[PDB]
Formats: sequence, C-alpha cells, structure tokens
Amino acid sequence: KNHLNTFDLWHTIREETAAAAAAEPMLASFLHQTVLRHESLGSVLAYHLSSKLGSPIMDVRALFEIYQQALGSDTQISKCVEADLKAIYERDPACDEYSLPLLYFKGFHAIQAHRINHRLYLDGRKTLAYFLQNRMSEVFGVDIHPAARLGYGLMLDHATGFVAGETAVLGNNISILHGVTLGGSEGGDRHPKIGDGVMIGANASILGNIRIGSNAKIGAGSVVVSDVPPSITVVGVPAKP
Amino acid sequence: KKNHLNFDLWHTIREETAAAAAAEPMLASFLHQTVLRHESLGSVLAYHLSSKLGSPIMDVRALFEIYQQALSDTQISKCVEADLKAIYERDPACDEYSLPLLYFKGFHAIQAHRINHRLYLDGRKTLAYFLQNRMSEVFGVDIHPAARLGYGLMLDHATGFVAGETAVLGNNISILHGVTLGGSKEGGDRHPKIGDGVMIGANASILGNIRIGSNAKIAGSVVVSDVPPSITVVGVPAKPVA
Amino acid sequence: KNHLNFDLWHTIREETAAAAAAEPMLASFLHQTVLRHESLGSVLAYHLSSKLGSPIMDVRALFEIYQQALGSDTQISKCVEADLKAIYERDPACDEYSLPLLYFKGFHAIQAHRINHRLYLDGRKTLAYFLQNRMSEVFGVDIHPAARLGYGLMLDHATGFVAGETAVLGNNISILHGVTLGGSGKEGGDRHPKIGDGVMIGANASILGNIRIGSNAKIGAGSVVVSDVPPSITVVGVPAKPV
Amino acid sequence: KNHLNTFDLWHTIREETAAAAAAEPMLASFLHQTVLRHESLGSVLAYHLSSKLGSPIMDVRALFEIYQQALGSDTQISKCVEADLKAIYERDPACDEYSLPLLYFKGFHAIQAHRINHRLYLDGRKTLAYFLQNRMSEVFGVDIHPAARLGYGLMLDHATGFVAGETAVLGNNISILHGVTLGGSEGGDRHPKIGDGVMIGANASILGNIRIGSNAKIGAGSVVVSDVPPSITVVGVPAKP
Amino acid sequence: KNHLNFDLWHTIREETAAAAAAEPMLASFLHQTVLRHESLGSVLAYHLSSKLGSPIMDVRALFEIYQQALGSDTQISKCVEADLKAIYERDPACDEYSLPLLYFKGFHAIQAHRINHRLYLDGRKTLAYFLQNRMSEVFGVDIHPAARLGYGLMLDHATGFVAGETAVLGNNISILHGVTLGGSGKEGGDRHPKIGDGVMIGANASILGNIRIGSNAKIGAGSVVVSDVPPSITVVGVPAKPV
Amino acid sequence: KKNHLNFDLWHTIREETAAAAAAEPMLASFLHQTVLRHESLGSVLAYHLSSKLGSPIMDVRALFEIYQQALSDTQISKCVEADLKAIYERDPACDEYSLPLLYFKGFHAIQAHRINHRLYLDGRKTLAYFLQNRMSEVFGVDIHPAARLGYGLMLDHATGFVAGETAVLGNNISILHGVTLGGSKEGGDRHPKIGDGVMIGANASILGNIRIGSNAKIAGSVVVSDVPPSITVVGVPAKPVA
Repeated sequence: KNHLNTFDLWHTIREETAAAAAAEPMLASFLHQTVLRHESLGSVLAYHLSSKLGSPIMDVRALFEIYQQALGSDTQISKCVEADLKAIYERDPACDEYSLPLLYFKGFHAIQAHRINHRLYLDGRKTLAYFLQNRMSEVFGVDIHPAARLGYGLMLDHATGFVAGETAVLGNNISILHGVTLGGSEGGDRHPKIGDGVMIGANASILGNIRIGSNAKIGAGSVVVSDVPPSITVVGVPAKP
Repeated sequence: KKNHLNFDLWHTIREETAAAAAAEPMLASFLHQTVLRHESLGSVLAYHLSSKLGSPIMDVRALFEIYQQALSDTQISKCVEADLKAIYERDPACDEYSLPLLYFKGFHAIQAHRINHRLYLDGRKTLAYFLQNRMSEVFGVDIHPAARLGYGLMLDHATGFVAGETAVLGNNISILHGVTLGGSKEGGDRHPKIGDGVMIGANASILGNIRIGSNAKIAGSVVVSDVPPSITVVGVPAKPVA
Repeated sequence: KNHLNFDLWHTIREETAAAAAAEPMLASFLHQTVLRHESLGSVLAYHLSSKLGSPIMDVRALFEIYQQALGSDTQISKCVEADLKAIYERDPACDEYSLPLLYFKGFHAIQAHRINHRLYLDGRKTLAYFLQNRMSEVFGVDIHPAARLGYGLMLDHATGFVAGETAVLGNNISILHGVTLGGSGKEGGDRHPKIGDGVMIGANASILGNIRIGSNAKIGAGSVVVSDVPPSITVVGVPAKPV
Repeated sequence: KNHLNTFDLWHTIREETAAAAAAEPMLASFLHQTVLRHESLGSVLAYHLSSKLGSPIMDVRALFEIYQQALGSDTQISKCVEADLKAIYERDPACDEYSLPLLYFKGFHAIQAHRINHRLYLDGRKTLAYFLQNRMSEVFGVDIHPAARLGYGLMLDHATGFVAGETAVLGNNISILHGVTLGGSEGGDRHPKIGDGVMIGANASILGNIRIGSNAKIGAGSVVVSDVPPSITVVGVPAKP
Repeated sequence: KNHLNFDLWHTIREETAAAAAAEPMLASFLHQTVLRHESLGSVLAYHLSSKLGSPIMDVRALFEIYQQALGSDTQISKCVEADLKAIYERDPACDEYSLPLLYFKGFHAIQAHRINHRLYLDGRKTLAYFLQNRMSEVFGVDIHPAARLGYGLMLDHATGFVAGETAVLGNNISILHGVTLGGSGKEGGDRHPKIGDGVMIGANASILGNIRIGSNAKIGAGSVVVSDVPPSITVVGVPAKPV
Repeated sequence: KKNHLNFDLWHTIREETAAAAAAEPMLASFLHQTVLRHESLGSVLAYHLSSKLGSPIMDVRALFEIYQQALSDTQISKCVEADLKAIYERDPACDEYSLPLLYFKGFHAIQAHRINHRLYLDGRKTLAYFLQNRMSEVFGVDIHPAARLGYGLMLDHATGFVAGETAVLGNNISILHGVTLGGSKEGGDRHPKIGDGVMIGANASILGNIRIGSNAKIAGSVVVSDVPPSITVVGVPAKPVA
C-alpha cells in the first residue's frame, strides 16, 4: 500500500510505527512519544526535529512549540514535507517504509528543519535562525543558509556535507546526494539556481550565480561553473556537456 | 615500541591506558571506567560505542548490554583486533593501540556497523536503523546495516564515508574520508563490491554494482566501471593510469 | 561601522546586547556566553567548552583549561581577532562580528585546534587527542593537534576539513568545506601540505603529501594537487594543472 | 494591587515576572519560557511541574502534554490552583508576590502535582500515578497518595516531610506546615478527614480514620489519635483539648 | 495470588508485563529496568543506579558496582526479598510486589544502604560516603554506611529517616518517616540505638543514644526515647513513658 | 590525627583528598576537579555548591562564577572554616575535614544560604528565591535568604531544617535535622532569635519571635516562650527541667 499504487500518508505511517513499537520494546515509548501520541504528521515532525536540535540552551519544549507555531503559521510547509516523503519513497531503493526517512534520514530532517528556519528568518527571527543553522550543521552535517529558497519534492540522500548558500534557489522534484555544494563566488546573487527535475551526484560543486536547466543531470564529482542547458548531462572537473 | 610487528593486544592497551590515566587526572575516571575495569577488549568496545551512541531515548546501560549480547558473534571481536592492527600498520599518526580505540571515529563507525549488521541479520531492523541514523549524526558516517564488511579495515578521518545496502568489502582495505560506495530507483545489487587489498583515496566515488579488483588503487576519482586487479585508476571519470 | 572604517570587543558586545533584547529565548544564553565576560578570549573559551563539553569532561573544567591555555599564550587571542576580521572581510554572509563567533563551526574548529596545539606542545597529548576526537564529532573537522596554523584564517562551512600531523598553513588563507590537507605513506615524517600566505582553496579540493603551495596560489574547487604549486598560480583538475 | 484589595491573577503574575525577567538577565529566558510565552496560568503550571518532575525516563515534553490534557479535562483543577495561590498570599507573610509561590514554593508544587496525579489515578492511569508520586516524593520531599482527596484554598508551607495516605480527605481553606503526617493505622478508611478551616502545626501527626472538626487548631508537634471537635485547639503528645 | 497463598520474581515479572502493556509511556522503562533482567537483584542494582547515578558517577559504572556488590554477598538479595514480602504483609497501600520495588523510596533507601554497608566493610569508604550523601539528597534518608540492618524491614514513606554509625536494627521491624535513630556526645563509640526484632516505631519518633529497644516493643508516634525499653512495651510521650 | 585541636585547614583538606583520589579511581577526576585543581577553599566550595544546585535552567559555569564573585564578602570564607572546625569538634562521625565539605548536605545548605544571603542583600532577590527553592529541593532544607546566621554552625543530618525570614542565629550553635525555626499572617519579627552556644535537638520546634538564651539546650520539644540562658527545656509544650 503506497501512493504510487492506491491512500493516507499519516495513517500508513501510524500503522508502520505501531508495528515497530510492538516489535522493539526498547523503542516503544520513543515511538509512542514521537509519533503515536500525535494527531498530525506536522506535530510529529516538530517533535522529532526538537529532539534532534534541542539543547540545554534551547529547551526541547520551547523548540517544539516554536516549530509547531511555525508549521501552523505556514500551511505550505506541511505540504512540502509530505511531497518530500513521497519523493524519497519513489526514488530511494533503501526506503521501504514512509516512517523510515521520517525518523532516520538526516537529509530529510535537515531539509524540513531548514524549511522552518526559512519561515523564522522571513519573520525577522534572524538570531534564532542562525542558532538553528549552526545546530543543524553540527548535528546533521548540513549547512543551509536560512535565506535559501527550496521547492517541494526534494530528496537529500545520505546528506553529509551538503551546503547551500544565502541566495540559492532550488525548484521542485530535485534529487541531491551527499557532499553537494551549491556555493558562492561581494554580496548579491551568487549562489546557484537549480531547475525542476535536476539530479546532482555525490560531491558535485555548483558555484556562483548560475542557472541549471530543467531535468539536467550533474555527474558525481563534477564542478559546474557556467549555466547548464535543460536536459543535458554534464560531467568532469570542470564539468562539460 | 613493543608492538605486534616486533604479543598481547589487550595487555598492551591496558598498559597504555594505565600510563594515560596516571598522566591525565582529568580523564582518569573515564579511562578506568571505559577500559581498566573491563576484562576483555570486546567489553571495552561495547562500553565506548554505547558512550558515543547513547542518548536520553536509548539508555547507555541498555545499549551497552545490547552490544555485549551481540558481541553471540565471537568473530566480530577478531575483526576488531584485525582492524586495530591494520591502523597501527598503515597510519603514521597511530603510535599506540588505544589511540584509535578511544579517539578515531572511523574505527568507531566501522565497529558500530559490525554490531549493527549483527542486529539487522537477527531481525532487529528498527534498532539497526535507529543506530544507523545515530552513527550518521555522531560520526558523519552512513553505513547501511545490510553492508558486508571484511576484516583489516582502516577508515582514516572518516567524515562523509557512505556505504549502501548492497556494498561488500573484502579484507585488508584502506579507505579515507569522503569516500562514497554509492548506488545508481530499482533495488537489487547496486553498490560496489571491493576486493581485498584495495586502497581508496579521499573523496573518491565508486558508484553502482561494480567490481573493484584485488589490490587496485583508487583521491577524488569517480569510478563507474569495473576495475581490474592491480590497477591504479585516477580522474573524473576514472581511467587506468598505472 | 567596521574595522575598515575601532574596538572588536566593544562592537561584539553591542551586537550581542541588541540580539539579547531582540530574542527573549536566547537572552540568558547571550548574557552568559558574552555579556558577562570581560575579554573576547573568555567568551571563546566559554563557547568552545559549551560546544565540546560532555558528561565525561565537565564544562567548567574544560572552560578553565581553555582559559589557562589562552593565558599561557596571549598571541592566540590575537590570531582569534585576526580570523574574525578575515571572515568579515571575505565572507558575504557575515554582516556582524558576533555571527561567526557564535555560529560558524569552522571558526570554532580553528580556535579549538589552536588551544589543542597549545595543550599538545605542553605534553597534554591524551587530552589533545580527546579534544581532537570531540572536535571531529561535533564540528566534522579533523585537525591533528600538531598542525601549525597561522592567523587570518577563514574556514567557510567547514564540514569535512582534514589537516594532518605535519600540515603547516601560513597567514591570510581561505579554505572551504571538504578540503583535505592529507598525507601519504606509512612512514612518519613530513608528509602533509605546507600552504603559503594568501592561498585560496576551493571546496572538496585534495592536497596530498609533503608538498609546498606557493604564496597567493588558487586551488580550484574539486582539484587534486599532488605536486608543488608555484606562487600566484591557479590550478584546476584531477589531477590539478596550471591555468 | 492584590485580590483582598482590588483584579486579574494572571495579568498580575505576568507583570511581576516581566519585572523579574528585566531585572535578572540570568533567569530571563527561563521566565519567558516558563511564564511569559504562555497564554494561561494552567499552561505555566503544567510547564513548571514538568520541569520539576521530568526525567530521562519521562520526557518533559510528554509530561507537559499530559499535564496540559489533564488540566483541560478537569476545569476544576485550575480553580483550585488559583484558590491556593490566593490562600498563600493571604496567609503567608513571606509571600509578597503571586509568582513567588508559583515558581519557588515546593509545597504549592507538590499540592498541584498531586491534583493532576489524582486526576490520572481516577482515569485509571495508576502506574503513571505511582511513578509521579515517587518522583514528587524524591524532588519535593512530599508523599501524597494519588487517591487522597484535597479541597481548595490549601497552603502547605515549607512542606518538607508532608505525608497524606490513601484514604485522607481534606476540606477547604486549610493550612498545613512541614513535617505534618495524615497517616494510617488492614485497608479501608484509615486516614484522617480534615474539616474546613483547620490549621495544623509543624511536625504534627494525625493518625487513623479520625474526623477533625471545622476551624480546629492542631498545635505544632502534637499527636492526634481521636476525633477533634470543631473550634478546639489541641496540643501535646498525645494531643488533648 | 501472594506469598501467603510461589515465586516472587515471576510474580514481579507478570505485574510489570501487565503495566508495560497498560502504559505505553513507561513500557521501555519497565522493559529496561525489569523485563530484560534475569534476577531480582539485577533489577534492584539497575533501578538504584538510575536513582543515584549522576554526571560525576556514570550509571553504567554504578550499575556494575551494585552488581559486583550483590554478587559478593548473595545474602543481601535474600534480605531484599524479605523486605518486599514484609511491605506486602504490613502496608495496606501495597497491592503488588513491583510497587515498592519501583516506587517506594524507603525500600530503595534500605537496599542502597545494604550495598553501601558492603562497600564500606570492603574499605571503599570514600564511595560509601559519596553514596550516603546521594541517598540523603534523592531519598531524604541518612543512614550511615556502618549501620547494621536486619531483614524484614519496612521503612514507610521514609522522608527524614536518620540512623547513625553505631545503630543496629534486628529483623521484622517497621519504621515510619521522620524517625531518628540518633546519637549523643562528641566522643565516638557505641552511641546509637539497638532495636530488637519485631519493634514498631511511629512517625517522627526520636530514639537517642546507645539504648536497647526490646523485642516487639512499640514506640508511639512523636515519642522521644532516651532510656532502654523492655520487650513488649508500648512507650508514648516526650520523653517516652510506658503505657 | 594532625588536626586543629592538636595547622593549615586548606593543606590538610588537599592531603585528605589526594589520598582519596589515589584510593578510589571511580571518583578521582571528580576530586581533582572539585578540589585539587583549585587554589583556595572558597573556590572549592563555590564549585561543589554549583555542582549541587546547578540545573539546565541555571548553568553550572554561571552559578560557579556567581558564587565566586559573591565570595566580595571575604568574611563568608571565615565562617565556612569556622563551621568546618565545629563539625570536626562536635560530630563523632567526622574524622576528616573534607568529609563534611564534600558529603554533608547540612554543611552545604548552610554555606549555600550564606551566599544566598549575600545575593539577597545585594538586591538579587529573584536569584536568591530561585536558589532557596533549589536548596529546598536538593538538600531538604528551607532557609529564607533574609535569615541571619552566625559562625561555628553545625547542622547535622539536616533533612527538614527550616529557618524563616526574620530568624537570627548566634555563633557556635548545633542544630540537628527536623528542627524548625518557624513563625506565627502579619509580617515583622516573628522567627526565633537563638543565642550563642545553644544546642537544639532533633525535630524541635521553636516558633514565633522568641529569644533563646546563651548556652540553652532544647529533641522533640516545642518552645513557644523565651528561654533563659543556661536552661534545658524539654517537652511539648516545652518546660525548664535542668
């Protein structure tokens, strides 16, 4: 029972986690607290992100409420979350259940955390946004600037070392592997703009204010420095069509 | 340097740690608790790994007991010792055996994965995924529990190492940080199979269900095809060059 | 109002007072980390101990150790002040001085390494290795305590930086994340790069072996240098080639 | 501006704590998190009790939600809380502000914690009630059995060592000092029944299923073993009119 | 189904399985504390270490220390089993055996003291004092490690119990909270009460000095005994007097 | 027994703690951190008190700095030493000076109150109340910050000690656990004033604004009237008897 078959994402996740809780008594109270006691997927996400990023400095209850108010202020974030989960199930062979990336894929956590961060930054809570950016970098190994604008349908697989700068913009239905850099090169627009459908391979660098066309493919380890036409595969250092 | 290439690994480690404990009073109770109070190397490893990966969610006592019950698989301890010896052999920055045991996160990631693999094969999949995620957070190393790892492994520096579900590694292999043993929507074998003796340089990507031959040499390269034994491949994309 | 227009410490205190007044969630944190301190170095010791403290190593003890270290070599504080200024110069994402001080893990990794180097030279090797491992865990940055780093350093984003035992870095250098200053061989001795003043290294660049990198050279992103590089040369490719 | 003068309890507490937060920068984020960010007194109470009684075993977020749902299920508990605060302001010379016992009087915390405990016990959550009873005993030094029934207007001053058994019942507007025992003497009714208005002195023992009349006064250190008529002062070991 | 109608351990495991199934908030806690263990003594060591552990003293280390202690003197476990049965006998509020095991701080204080006494006799005096202080903080109960306690003990409610260095308690005794088994004088030696089998002491009763309390005596609540008490006598008052 | 009645308190404490640290490896890093790494007794006291009373809300580093800045009042350290000597004099269970310093919660409650009193007089009332509540939770001792305490105090066992806002205690006093120095709606002086040399037995209640004379002796008694000097009072209610 999946979305490319039948469907309720939330109900399916609850059934999966109920099975898991019954199977592993070591984690049951965790799964009841993180998931089963909640009434919406967004509440679960806020709770788990607060567990990940909480500190003595930033109480987990306070961060939980902040993420809850954020998700309730911006309804589109929950839509993006659900889209990303569906994308991970579609594209990742290692994903056999929906709760799997929800609970255990640090790239998914980094992306959704950034979404909330972006919401806080736009509201003027810049200091808190920087605090959470630093904490996301520490715990997830992923540095996304709060100003970065990311679309829906994103899968950040493995994730370790992903960087996205202040002025980066990503379209919808994009797949990024670990080690990828969407880096800069004086302020202003200076970070990549990635189009819908693009797939970026592991340890690929995309530098500067350059456009990457729809359904382009950036090979693993490549270094892109100029714009890339849509539907082109570029490979090499520097990358070439 | 009374070492294995000049012997009791466990006794040597205990002597090193006794010296350290006497020297640094800030860490002595730590070294007594992690090492000196234990009767076997495997118990020390379980204790330290649980210290690293423990959380409020997962009590350190429970994780310690789980790792000891796992260590059921006596051969894992053998692999641990092998890996330690390899690190002493191959790493110039390793002058003592307790050094990687306590402070090298690549060694910790590899041994943690070994225990994880044991838990996964026994059907404790949820805990295996939980611990995989925690290994990724604390060590910066993502090894899928299904991955099959041989003995004599050295993962130096480690930050960013990835190994997918279907990856298989032989014996006496040396991997640097940033290395990717990655895949290429459809399941099945899709992660590299690395042969005994191979050396992979930093930030090297090996993608897909491809075989890497005995004593091959792969820094920064991107392999997409199989590699014959005893070949040095370099470049993006990789090409034989030696 | 910046250093190119000045007291770094006073400016940082003003910025942090503004932030504390703005965010009530973080006010006590900013008062404890910054406003209650009398010197920038004390703030640095406090924040680093907050980052790297553990149940094994009490934060009060690590704080005192970092304080005694900074007092042992006053010049370390100078380097700290240099590095902050460098980031303000070179990083477009840096609009305030307390920003990297509090939230840039590369800056924290560099200063932590400085203190580590001080402890290692004093013979506190076990603690140096402990803190190296902890820096690797929390920051994702592996710098060997023996590594020699000059002033004016910016380690942007930082995740995955590695620098071995015999690495030496000059002054006014800019390094991005994923960069490797790595070694070669099983035999000890000089085997890690020596980077000259002014060099810029792009993301995920590997520099391997006991090789010299000349003044104001530029190592392109993703490049792999295995030979020495003349001064004022841009090298690109795998392996890197002059251009 | 007090209740025996003018009045909004909640607004007054918020003003007091805003003053405190502005005065002590060491505690400001605490006072914003415990009080100023909340919309009702009951939410503040749930939060602070969760801070007190939270553990690694029992996450503070989970306990916070449990106390919130409890207070929302039983509206009378909040009324009792407000009554108790007013009683402490009335009767305790050391209470010059309303937020003072709210945040810093462990007897007040023990009483309100017990109220929530009683709610959980009546709902059948007996194991959780026992867990929280043990934790209240550890942190507050106060052992109140979850089944005990306590009225409103209670002040438990200093509190250390207060004990109240399974079948104890306390009326309204009662004042109890530290060390007081409402103890037993085979099951069944075996714990005191205390009437409205009674004042019990420090280290006084009241043992058995005995009635204590309205507006009685039990002297400090006394040991009561028989019923006490209303409006009588009893003192001694054993206590005598 | 109780011990007066039997396996204590099996009954406790059944009770805790029921509780775990009933309360999902506490299931992993009950599995870790009880169900994953193979003996009651292991459960006791685990729970006591949970109570008394700290950042200074790792819970794994304290757990191992309590385990080794219990293994050093198997008879301690017998006393534990005795005490639990006593509470079930004597406490109306006890309807299950795991109830005092998990939630009665007097039971925890008594068993903690037993292990403490074992460590003290073995010469681990510094740790014994550490754990005495920690027991005093968490349980509100001060028992000197040298104190000698028999089996069949019920310390109900417990808050404020004190027993000095030279105190000795027989078997099958019932003590309420606030009770003092205290000393007198600045000179060491025997100076703390010796209580005989069967005695019942009421809440906030003080028994001071090196005085013997006879078999099956009853010390009324709030009483202050300063002289020896004959067996099978009820004493009441301040100071206590026969009745 | 090289002691003060047979001298350097600080050096003796350091020697005792060095012996203990060498003997118990489980606590050595603790004893080095709490005591041996410090240069003065007052710093040790600030460190240990912050360890006891620290929380996630109140960082131990901040509380440590606050206690050191308080200790501004040099005389407090004198009182600390006096109290320690008293405990050695009067308590048979005290054979070493570091014993109450590290493990006697009555000593900790008294010294914590001293610092609290200093903070309260300086106007840091909110923090004083916070720390009073924490002292009540951790030590089971409720001392109002306004309470005025003399030197040479021994609070043995301590659990349940209460001292109200207007209480005043002289010098060289011995108090057992459960003792109440309580009050009796209207503010003003309403808590006992205890004279030098007095001894109060366990679970004794002294209520109201009443004077207790020099070298008076009060276990379980309830005093409601003033007590002349050099009188033993016993009973509920209390009566002179010796």
